[PDB]
Amino acid sequence: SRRRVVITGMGMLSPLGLDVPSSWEGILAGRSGIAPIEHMDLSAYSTRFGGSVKGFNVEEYLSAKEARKLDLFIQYGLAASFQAVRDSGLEVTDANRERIGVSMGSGIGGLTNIENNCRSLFEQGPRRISPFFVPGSIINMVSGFLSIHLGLQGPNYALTTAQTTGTHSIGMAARNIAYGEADVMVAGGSEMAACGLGLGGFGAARALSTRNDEPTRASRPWDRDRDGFVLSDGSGALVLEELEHARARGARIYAELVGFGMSGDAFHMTAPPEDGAGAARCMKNALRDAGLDPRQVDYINAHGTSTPAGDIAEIAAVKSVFGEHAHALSMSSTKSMTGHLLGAAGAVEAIFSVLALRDQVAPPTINLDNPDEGCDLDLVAHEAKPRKIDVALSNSFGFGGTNGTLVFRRFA
Amino acid sequence: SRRRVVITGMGMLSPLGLDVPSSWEGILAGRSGIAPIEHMDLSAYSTRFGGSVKGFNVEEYLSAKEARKLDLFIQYGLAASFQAVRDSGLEVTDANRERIGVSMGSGIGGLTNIENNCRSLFEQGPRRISPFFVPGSIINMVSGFLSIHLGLQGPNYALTTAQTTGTHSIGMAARNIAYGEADVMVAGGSEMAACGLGLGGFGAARALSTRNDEPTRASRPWDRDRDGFVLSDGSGALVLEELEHARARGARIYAELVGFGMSGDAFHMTAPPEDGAGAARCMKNALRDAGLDPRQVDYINAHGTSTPAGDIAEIAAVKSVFGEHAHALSMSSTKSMTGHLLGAAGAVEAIFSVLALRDQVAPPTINLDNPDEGCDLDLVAHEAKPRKIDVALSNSFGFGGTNGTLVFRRFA
Ligand SMILES: CCc1csc(-c2cnc[nH]2)n1
Ligand SMILES: CCc1csc(-c2cnc[nH]2)n1
Repeated sequence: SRRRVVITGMGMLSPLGLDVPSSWEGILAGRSGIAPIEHMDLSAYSTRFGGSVKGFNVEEYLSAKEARKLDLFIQYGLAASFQAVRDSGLEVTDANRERIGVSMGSGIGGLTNIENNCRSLFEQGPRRISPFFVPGSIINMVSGFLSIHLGLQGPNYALTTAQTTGTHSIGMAARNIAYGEADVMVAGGSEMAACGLGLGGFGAARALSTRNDEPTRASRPWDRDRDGFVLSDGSGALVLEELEHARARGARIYAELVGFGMSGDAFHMTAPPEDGAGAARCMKNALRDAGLDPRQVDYINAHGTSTPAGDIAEIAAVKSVFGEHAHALSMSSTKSMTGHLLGAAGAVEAIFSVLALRDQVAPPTINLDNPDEGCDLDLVAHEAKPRKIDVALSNSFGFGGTNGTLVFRRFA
Repeated sequence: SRRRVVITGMGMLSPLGLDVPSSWEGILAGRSGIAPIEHMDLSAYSTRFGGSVKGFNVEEYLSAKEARKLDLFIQYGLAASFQAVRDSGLEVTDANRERIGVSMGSGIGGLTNIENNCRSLFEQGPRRISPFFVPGSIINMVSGFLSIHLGLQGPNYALTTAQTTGTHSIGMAARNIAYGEADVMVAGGSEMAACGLGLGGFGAARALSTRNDEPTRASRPWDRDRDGFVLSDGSGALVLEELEHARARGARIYAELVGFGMSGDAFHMTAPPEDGAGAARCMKNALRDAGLDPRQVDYINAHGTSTPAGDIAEIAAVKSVFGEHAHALSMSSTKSMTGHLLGAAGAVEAIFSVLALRDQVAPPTINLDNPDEGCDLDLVAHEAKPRKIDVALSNSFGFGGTNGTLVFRRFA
């Protein structure tokens, strides 16, 4: 029968920090992680900035010899996973290793490595493709390499659901534990799509902000002057654990994961429906899963991508789900500061939602100077808002009309 | 408790055929689908052959315009999915659309598209990258496009577990139905990695057979002269359905899906452990899940990739799990004919396992001329074997030590 699931460990690389506390400090201070990209020449690109991980040292985690075989998205996913496992205090043993698994996903995976090997193939020939090209690039190898390093013999998989990946990964991992397929899961996502194909491909779709002369103001969810998402890099990982397992070992519990929803829009390959119907169906599924009155929801970490259609669809969905209570909760987009970590967005935002519960504060939506028509909820404009939060919801939406919602609450 | 899950629809593209019955006819005749790769200069490559899908007409499924937006692996996944939904007879309605979902995966995703957009980026710059590059290349777009086309509003996601993808996709879709999150799921996988990057990437790891002179003899699982796997393309999709739902509409039921196992080896990034410990745990997990004794297993569709370490690991795992029953079951590798469809392998091999139950026949392992040291099981060498089959297993083992096992049972 269905078991309860708690969060005992969290790990992160973001444009605001090389771990959770440093990232969260930036979040509560309203700091932007967005800046012109230094790692490549983007003069021919319509977008030349994004949220880079600054000063990442893979030799805090892995030997340089191993690191050279792995795409940055794998290095970032392992860094966050190692932080989360360490933060949990969990000891992996012969007695429990079969009951500990991993589900770390990515939206695009090892695009930098595929681009670099494509350059080798086209300029030199196939004999110059790396022997490590496949295992160092494919999405499942965060889960794979983490399992090999820590000896995790539980369910081992990866999701890829575009901008919903981190949320789906965490929800499905919670279901694994709920249904008894595992007692512990490391789950989240990682992304590093800031290569020519990434910036060029999102640019060709005209999906990205082109505010090159003011990158920190580019990401402006629900602002009338928003012009698309800001592409960002990093990773979030959480240690999910069955409640009685966590209690038995005296784990520190950050919060309980009480609800998960999925729904497909079935609307459009890339565009959300303007009325937010799929996001509303997804939140309702999650609230019913959590056994909640919708009025219990205090804080929503929105998807909040800073796209014209996406941001207004989310307002419509929250009004439709929460009715008059939509005016009482606080909703913010931390993408205002981090940008959009794509497959990692739902993982870092789940962490921010848990910390909103720990610290009783709604992170701000920075840059919300002039809320757009109908964007008249409490969007926590400009500055963090201390408030009562018993229940927090984290939403993600993605290409293919794929929706996820996670519901977290305080654990006493 | 848990609901029962049955297979009511199947669909396929393979190197043997453009649907299930044509593919299955090839399988039972011992036909190879392996041939030198056409319309592609492989002069500089150490492998020049593989399993291509021959004569695929995407305009039976999509307009030319919608097809131009999608990588071949998405086209292939959609073709198998549309076939499987047609084969099931299911009528999607306003009353059931929120209960029908999709989980179609891929191991490597849109390499062909990435390669062609790389060509444009390197030659001409980013402004030649296609606007549909990102949504037309990402792995979750088979689930995305299928849900949009058919109006499916249930759980919408995509697995990517390398060579285990199709097995995990089907198993986790079965869990969605068993635990009441959906009544119907379309599940499986698709792959088209026959680009420079795929043949070059696997070639750089020396993982592929280089038997260019005799492509049809290259895939020879458990044969002492095997020299690695054969890269193949295509897709498999199954309609999974809750039993009472299938019975209420008078569905034709092929078989019941009674068990699903997952395990991680935690051993090596590409190589399985010689003793098959991971595969043994995963099969035992799947049999425990099904409430079946190893003695009840009649037929195993092996992973059987034709790699030195993989094939011998599977013999060891089967001897370990089945003890005095290990010789009584029949175990075959259909990859002897199809080659290795990577993330689609588990999907087309779940279908072949279901048809083994329908037709009471074990498909052959062709090319098994000289079984290797210790390969003395009933590997169905050379010719199909009519026999009693009540319980059939399908195994997949992939990069990162990721394992999956499905258990199917006759339904009457
Ligand atoms: C942690 C496992 C690992 C990292 S890089 C690697 C490897 C490289 N060549 C064989 N194996 N294994
Ligand atoms: C406790 C969180 C944390 C910060 S840095 C870190 C780590 C784990 N392994 C190397 N570094 N864990």
